[PDB]
Amino acid sequence: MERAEILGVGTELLYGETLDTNTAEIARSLKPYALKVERTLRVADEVAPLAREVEEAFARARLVVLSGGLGPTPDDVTREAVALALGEPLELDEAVLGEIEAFFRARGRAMPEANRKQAMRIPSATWLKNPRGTAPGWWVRKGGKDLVLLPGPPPEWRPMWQEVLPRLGLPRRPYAERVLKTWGIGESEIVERLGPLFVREEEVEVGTYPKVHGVEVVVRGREDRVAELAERIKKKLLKEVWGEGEMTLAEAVKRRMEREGATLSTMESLTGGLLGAEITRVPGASRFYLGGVVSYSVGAKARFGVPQDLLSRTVSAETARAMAEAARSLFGSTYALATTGVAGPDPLEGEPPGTVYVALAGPTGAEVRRYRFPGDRETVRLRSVYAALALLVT
Amino acid sequence: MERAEILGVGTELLYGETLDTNTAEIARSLKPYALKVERTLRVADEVAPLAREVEEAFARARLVVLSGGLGPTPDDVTREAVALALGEPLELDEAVLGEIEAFFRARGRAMPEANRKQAMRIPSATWLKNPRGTAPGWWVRKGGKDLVLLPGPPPEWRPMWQEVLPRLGLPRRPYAERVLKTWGIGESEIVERLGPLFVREEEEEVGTYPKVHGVEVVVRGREDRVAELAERIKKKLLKEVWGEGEMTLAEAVKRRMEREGATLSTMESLTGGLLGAEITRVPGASRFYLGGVVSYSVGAKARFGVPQDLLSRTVSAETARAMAEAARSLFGSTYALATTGVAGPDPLEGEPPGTVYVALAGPTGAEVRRYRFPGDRETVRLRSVYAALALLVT
Ligand SMILES: Nc1ncnc2c1ncn2[C@@H]1O[C@H](COP(=O)(O)OP(=O)(O)OP(=O)(O)O)[C@@H](O)[C@H]1O
Ligand SMILES: Nc1ncnc2c1ncn2[C@@H]1O[C@H](COP(=O)(O)OP(=O)(O)OP(=O)(O)O)[C@@H](O)[C@H]1O
Ligand SMILES: [Mg+2]
Ligand code: NA
Ligand code: NA
Repeated sequence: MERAEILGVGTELLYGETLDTNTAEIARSLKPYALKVERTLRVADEVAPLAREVEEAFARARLVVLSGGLGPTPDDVTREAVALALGEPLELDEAVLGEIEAFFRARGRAMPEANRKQAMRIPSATWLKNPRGTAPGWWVRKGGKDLVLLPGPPPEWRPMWQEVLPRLGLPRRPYAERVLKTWGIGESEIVERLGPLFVREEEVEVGTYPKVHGVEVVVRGREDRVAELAERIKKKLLKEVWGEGEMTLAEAVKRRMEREGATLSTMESLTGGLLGAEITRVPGASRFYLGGVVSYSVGAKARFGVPQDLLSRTVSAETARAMAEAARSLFGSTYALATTGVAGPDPLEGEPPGTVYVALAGPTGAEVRRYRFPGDRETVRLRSVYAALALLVT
Repeated sequence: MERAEILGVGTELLYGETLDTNTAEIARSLKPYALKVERTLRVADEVAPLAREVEEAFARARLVVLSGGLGPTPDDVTREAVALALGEPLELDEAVLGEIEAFFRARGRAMPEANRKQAMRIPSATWLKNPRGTAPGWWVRKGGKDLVLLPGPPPEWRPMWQEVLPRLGLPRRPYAERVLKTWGIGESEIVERLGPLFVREEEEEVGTYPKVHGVEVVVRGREDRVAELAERIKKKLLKEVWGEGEMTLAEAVKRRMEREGATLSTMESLTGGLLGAEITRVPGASRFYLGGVVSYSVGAKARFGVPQDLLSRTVSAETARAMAEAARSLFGSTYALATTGVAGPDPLEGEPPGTVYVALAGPTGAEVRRYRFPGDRETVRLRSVYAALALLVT
């Protein structure tokens, strides 16, 4: 079985100033392919060391993938290094140069000269287009082998990689992942409900992963086994599974709103906007989402419809219902969501961090759910948002 | 300057099934020492591969630190591999085997037969006591070179490493690092601006790291050189620097509001709440942030005071200004921020994804800034949030 080598370029990665997720993500994406990954490197932004790593990786591998160091600064050296490692000169490509000048002209700026080095390639490199920045990628095919250069930021390289991967002509293996997402049920109760279906072999395995949007049950391994097995697991978890694969809670809400021809608004205290943020993450949200109020002070809550009588008692079911009713009547939406309670670090009104009420107000009346969430400030905020969305999809 | 290599061992670190923070925490602890860390590695639990990597590492390094693979399973193989790499045999240490039997008797159990291997050591190795788990570590001195084996889990290895590290006799140098956080200046421009101050020598180095919150400029190396080059660099870039070190934009905004005794509110369209969300990330936001609105429909935009004549050009500096001044009057706040623009993926009002206006209104007037962000929907939304916060800290 042939080897893939994966190097993430960046001095900041050595020290975790940025945590290297790229090498693991790229390794995860290679699972459907018969290549072995024996190691992954993080390498400093330095030519001679980087060139040596590349020279070695290339000699042993069917595929070498790199990330990072495709920028314009003296710390961007991946191209020089790869050129050194493969013993080819850098040549300026005038057409890509022009694409870079146009990118800057479009912003009413002059292209700084430094950028020229991004238009630079070796004779065996093909370009990988990067519409999301100035740093295009490389794809070198040489002696049966592939070497791909990718930009550091994920928002840049993910699409680039998606595009080039199938074309590499790597040998396939019938590997699958199925991710089933649940809400309102802990890991143990899941393992219990599954019983024997909770298998863990060389062929197929099943895991629980706790996440802020509920516990995921991940089935992986051989395609056919993942298929039969996940089918039975969804079966036995029919009540708690809200979605699969790339389905999110915000997207299940969008599909319910468009089915019903219904609208939504929000009123938020502890979440500070995050619940609006999360509804609007999904493209097409303006088809149903009218807007929201972040009522972060006592003046804001009164102004936008929460009774006076309730302003000194914000950690309460009564408050979360009043906020959801306030937003629904202000905006005129079919449905309205509200989040109130204690994020952390400090307790509030004699209640501890993680004490949260989420409310849904709709045509037939309001509902409130009390939660007691584990985690720090930002984790409690996150789980609150998902619990608010869950009032609509579970 | 001599090399330090750092290897994390475990197949699950390659795939990020477990997140490798060990190699980075080790690299950081090595800072006060005149060693160059050129790379960090993660390696599969496989004896022949790991051996070759230890061998290559040991050949080129003054220090080699391995993490993990010290358990009892057929997949814990670090000892064998070190053994093999250094051409020395594994020996049972009866005393350490005794300590391992005491560990299991303490829990009322017999030691399983697998745990035998945890007492193997090579002749060149002294023992490193693990008083929090079963596997002790090794310190190997040979050829004027050190090689340390450490357990995987951090509560085990951290006290072990902290103990052995000052004994290794590594050469010391006074280290510093300064982290300058800027907004509103591109990476190419930072280079040009800084000119000959963008040093990359052995003693001293200056690096740029793009983030969604702004380009970070990092100086690291010899202490006297770092303070000098950071103060001149900060002088060149004085307008664009909003924070140092751990500072986030939300925190800087917080510092300015408290400093002046001032309040803030927001009005958001394309960001959807993510501005309020980022502001309220920081404990004690309630002391200055009164709240905000998310004006995501045309009706909400009118309800909350975008002028009617602007409803068909929401993508404009005119509308941003008016959103800001409305939010201000609506909450009675000293200042207010607004965002408006095209998130993507679709154009709006004839303008392409990435076209964004942010605005700040205050007691002496308002100001607007326009951007053309190149990335996907989620990146545009996040760059916008930081673009707005930057208006208060320039
Ligand atoms: N391996 C990685 N894992 C996660 N994030 C990364 C990784 N590499 C880089 N990043 C993020 O992306 C930025 C990219 O840095 P780098 O300067 O290497 O990219 P580049 O290839 O030069 O491309 P660009 O000029 O497009 O940023 C880093 O500051 C970091 O925030
Ligand atoms: N590189 C790493 N970075 C951060 N955490 C790690 C790393 N490696 C391991 N861990 C943590 O500790 C565990 C490591 O298990 P591993 O088998 O590597 O340890 P070991 O040295 O064999 O000793 P033990 O038998 O006590 O696990 C992981 O499951 C994870 O919690
Ligand atoms: Mg770069
Ligand atoms: Na920040
Ligand atoms: Na807002």
